[PDB]
Amino acid sequence: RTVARDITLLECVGKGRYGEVWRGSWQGENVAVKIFSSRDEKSWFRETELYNTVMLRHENILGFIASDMTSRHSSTQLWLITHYHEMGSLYDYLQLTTLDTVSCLRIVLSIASGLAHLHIEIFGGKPAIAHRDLKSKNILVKKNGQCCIADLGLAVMHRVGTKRYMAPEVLDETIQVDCFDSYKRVDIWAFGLVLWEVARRMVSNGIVEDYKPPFYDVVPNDPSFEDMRKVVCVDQQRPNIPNRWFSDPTLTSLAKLMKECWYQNPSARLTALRIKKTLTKID
Ligand SMILES: COc1cc(-c2cncc(-c3ccc(C4CCN(C)CC4)cc3)c2C)cc(OC)c1OC
Ligand SMILES: COc1cc(-c2cncc(-c3ccc(C4CCN(C)CC4)cc3)c2C)cc(OC)c1OC
Ligand SMILES: COc1cc(-c2cncc(-c3ccc(C4CCN(C)CC4)cc3)c2C)cc(OC)c1OC
Repeated sequence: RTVARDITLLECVGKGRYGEVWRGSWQGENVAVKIFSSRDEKSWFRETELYNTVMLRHENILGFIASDMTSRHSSTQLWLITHYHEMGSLYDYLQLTTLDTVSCLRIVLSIASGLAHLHIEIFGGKPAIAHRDLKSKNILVKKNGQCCIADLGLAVMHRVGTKRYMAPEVLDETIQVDCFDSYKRVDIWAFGLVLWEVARRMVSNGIVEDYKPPFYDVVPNDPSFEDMRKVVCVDQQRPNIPNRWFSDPTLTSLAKLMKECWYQNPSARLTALRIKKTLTKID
């Protein structure tokens, strides 16, 4: 048997503190290759350990292809190979485009579907999984208008999360770290912020909000842990719901849903399954 392992790295589509993502080519087909910095080796090990435990396969989860470790003269090279989504991240997409009602709902219900799949334990199956870094940059847009969730480098099975998206109990260090349900409730908080980011870009009555990240109006770029703690925990601020949403039945329902992801009390927040059911009854 010939085992063709050569991947041609064609163009860099992402670079950050902790590595690069490349569009690559295997056997005439696009793949995405994440090349890890030595600084973020544990994200490669955690995602690899998870996929070695359960081969996740879901339309709303970025599709796994391979984990590769290659010996170099003085270092180890770590690659994660996945499906390639040419339309890029939701974060990217929402700057380039406004949404109609159908596309808005298809995006958010697809994200909820992916997240409920991660969260649910299946017997016979998969362990329950919490993501721990859900945000619009870790969601990819597919050609069919659904999204998929990426980056299980911080996932837990039953590095810290992006500070802008941290739930109040992470910022005030009251999270029950010995309780798996705590980590689901942190993802639900983050989901509510993503829902807000998407809903802003849905047109109603000729009106749309510009793309902004959550808390854009109350914290700096690269907010500190303390910046976020004072907004979210001490002052208990939440993202603004513009008046124009209350003229639109879809955005009225989505505002109620995002409120039920943002309760200070983590156990009051909706579950991913309840969010899907609610979204299927909207419109
Ligand atoms: C090692 O490394 C890489 C390998 C590959 C790759 C290339 N051709 C063929 C294969 C293949 C798959 C499966 C079998 C099975 C057949 C059924 N039998 C009962 C057991 C064995 C054999 C061969 C693979 C896995 C691609 C890669 O990159 C995309 C690799 O690098 C990450
Ligand atoms: C890693 O990823 C890719 C891999 C391959 C690929 C290459 N050679 C062989 C295979 C294979 C053949 C046969 C079995 C057997 C296993 C048990 N039983 C006997 C029935 C089925 C398994 C595996 C595959 C899956 C192709 C891909 O794309 C077309 C891959 O995606 C990039
Ligand atoms: C978040 O996390 C991961 C994401 C990916 C991933 C998968 N498909 C497509 C992409 C992508 C492509 C293209 C753009 C832009 C830039 C170029 N311009 C043309 C506009 C579009 C953005 C993004 C990525 C970044 C893979 C990963 O691992 C292999 C990730 O990590 C787990």
